[PDB]
Amino acid sequence: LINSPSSTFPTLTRHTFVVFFRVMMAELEKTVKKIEPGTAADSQQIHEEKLLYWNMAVRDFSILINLIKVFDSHPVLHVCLKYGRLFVEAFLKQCMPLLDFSFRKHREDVLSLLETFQLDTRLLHHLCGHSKIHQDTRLTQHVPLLKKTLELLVCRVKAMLT
Repeated sequence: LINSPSSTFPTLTRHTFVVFFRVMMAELEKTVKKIEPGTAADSQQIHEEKLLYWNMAVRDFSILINLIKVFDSHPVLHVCLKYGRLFVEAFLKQCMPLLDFSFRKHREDVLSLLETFQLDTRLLHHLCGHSKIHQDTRLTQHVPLLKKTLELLVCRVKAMLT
C-alpha cells in the first residue's frame, strides 16, 4: 500500500492479495491444528517445544487477523469467520488440555500463551461486531457459533485461573 497503489515481492496486487490472505490463514489454521496434547508425565523439553509451537501459531493468528482492518471484499472476512472459527475450535480441542497438563511448572509460558490469545480474541470480537453492523446475510450465519465458542473458551480461561 506504500510503494504502488506491485510490491518488493511481485504477484502482490490488490486482487491477488485476497487469495494470498485466504491461503495464508488456511495454512495457518492447518498449522495450529498440528499441535497435539500429550500427558501430565510428558517431558519438559517436548512440553516447551509444542507450547512454543502454540505460541507462534497464535502470534501468526494475531498478525493474520490484524491485516484484515485495512482490507475489504467481504469474501475476505467471510473466509476469516469460517477458518478462524475452526481455528478457535482447534484451540478448544487441543490447547487447554496442555494448559491443564503443563501448568504448575510452566506458569510464565501458559500466561504468555493466554495473553497472546486474548488480543486475537478481542480482534475476533471486533470482526464479529464488524460483521453484525454490516447486516450481511453471508457473514451473520457464522457469528453466533463463534460467539458461543468465545464464551466457551473465556469461561475455560476463568476455570484455569483458579
